[PDB]
Amino acid sequence: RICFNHQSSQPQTTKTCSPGESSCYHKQWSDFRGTIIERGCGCPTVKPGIKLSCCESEVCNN
Repeated sequence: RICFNHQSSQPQTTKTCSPGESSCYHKQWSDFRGTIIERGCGCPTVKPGIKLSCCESEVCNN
């Protein structure tokens, strides 16, 4: 699996996941600085206040 791993609207970058990892994620939240989007391999735990979206296809997390 290859997923996007760039933050917010920055130039696109990808990451090759570890073997057997089939998911990618897109996490979004707000802090005092602004709205942040983080992307990477896997499907992390749902945390309070954080918006998380997981998908299971190549570069699915734009």
